[PDB]
Amino acid sequence: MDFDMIEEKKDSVIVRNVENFELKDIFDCGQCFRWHRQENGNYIGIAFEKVVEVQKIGEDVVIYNINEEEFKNVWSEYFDLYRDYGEIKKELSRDPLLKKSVDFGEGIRILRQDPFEILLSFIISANNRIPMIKKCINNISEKAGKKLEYKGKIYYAFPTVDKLHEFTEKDFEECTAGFRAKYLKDTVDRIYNGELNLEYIKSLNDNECHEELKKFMGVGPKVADCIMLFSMQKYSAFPVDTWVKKAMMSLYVAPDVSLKKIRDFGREKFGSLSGFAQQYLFYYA
Repeated sequence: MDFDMIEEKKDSVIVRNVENFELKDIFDCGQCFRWHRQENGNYIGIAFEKVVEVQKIGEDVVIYNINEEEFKNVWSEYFDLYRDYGEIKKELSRDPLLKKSVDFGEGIRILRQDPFEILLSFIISANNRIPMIKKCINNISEKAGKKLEYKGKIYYAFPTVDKLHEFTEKDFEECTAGFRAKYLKDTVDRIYNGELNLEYIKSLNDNECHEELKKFMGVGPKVADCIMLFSMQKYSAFPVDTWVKKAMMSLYVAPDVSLKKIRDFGREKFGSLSGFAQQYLFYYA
């Protein structure tokens, strides 16, 4: 475990003496969309139908708005606190640039996010900008998500598939999904109707999991890798887009090939820890 113990306070939990845990590294490495740094330095986010605020003080991490039970059942897992990242970084250090990368983004951790929210969020992310992704997620949540209140302000949890199933393609378009509206509608309907089972897909091995995920409309290799890495703990994932291809041709002398071949190249290159390798590497780049 990458922490020593926790102490429950009035309206928060303090995780004492955490290791390999830095807020900016975790929340700003591109793996999540509903978190953002506040003027005071704390991060605030919405996950598992809850508004949470996180602050690091010295060697400790304060998680506001949760108690000990919630930390044990939800948040300790969310932050992947039982995984030894010192060991992950040691293994990746067998590559000179990764070593340089893990030293820079030493506090990176891969969050264990909700499969459903991640599925929709990354379909929305395809060839999109972060501000637009957040906007779409926010619009969808405000329209059908559970209303939450924190410190006097209103927030909206991500909607259940039950609520989203009532959305028409046009509704998604109006929430600003653009050409992705059709992908979202189709995908929400398959989840609702049980045509594809996320829990079942998550129980498959990395490669088989990846293939099932690609059956979703709006989900290609890239999006499938993000989904299984960030919500299914399939660590051999290696999300590849145009930028990644350029980075790999430049840094690892990868040939000018298809993104599919760049993915194979990278996974062969970094092995079973490809998911971690690329998060560190591209955070440093």
